Amino acid sequence: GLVPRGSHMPINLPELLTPISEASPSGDDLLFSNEFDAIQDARRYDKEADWGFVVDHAGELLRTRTKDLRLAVWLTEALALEDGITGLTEGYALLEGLCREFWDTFHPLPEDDDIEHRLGNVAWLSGRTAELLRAVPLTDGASNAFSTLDWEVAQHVAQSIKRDPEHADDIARGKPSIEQIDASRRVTSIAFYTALLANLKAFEFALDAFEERLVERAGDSAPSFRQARDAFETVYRLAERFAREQGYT
Ligand SMILES: [Ca+2]
Ligand SMILES: [Ca+2]
Repeated sequence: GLVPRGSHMPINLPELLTPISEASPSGDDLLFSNEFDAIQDARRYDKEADWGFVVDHAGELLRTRTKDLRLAVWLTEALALEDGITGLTEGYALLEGLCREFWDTFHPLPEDDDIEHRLGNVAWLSGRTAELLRAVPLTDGASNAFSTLDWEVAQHVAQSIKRDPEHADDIARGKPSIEQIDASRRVTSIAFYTALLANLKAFEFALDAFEERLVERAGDSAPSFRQARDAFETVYRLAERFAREQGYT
């Protein structure tokens, strides 16, 4: 055929969760490989990250050569950065799948039964997921898209300008205003809000499933998702407020 539209090919969870071989379900540990190094380099930023490269390459290794929790965590982050909330959700579905199907074999394998160290990249992902959720756009209008973090910043700016009206120019410079966000929200479609609230609920479902699988598998050594959950609740409450203001039932 001719090249498919869009930036990456469908990630294909069935294929991602198919064992590499019957003899070695998770394949070998590929940390030392050229392909793994290239992924690590692509994600490095102060150098800008190449998130598209990460999606294609981490996905390629997972589908063909190895089941690796580091790669799955990195693919989750890169999908979130490339695709938004739905990418974060697909990543969490993959993580849950790998813990369900490959607990005994996925790389890195445990050393001295240090399950905590084995899951360190997952523990990092909780904090990272809070950042990613707070960057999800709550508007798409007037040549801009504003996040939860943007709303909080705009609130903080309005407060500081009330306290310090002499420096209002410098306080407001290069930061969102409340009026600006409001105007962007006013010309954001209903369709945008349907999908945001649906996409947020599907994220919550994936987070719950992953956490549940981790209590089963890891017990006392399960990473916390408290940061991620606290963020989700802030984002969803704002999302629902903006939708209702815009006429969403
Ligand atoms: Ca790119
Ligand atoms: Ca811990």
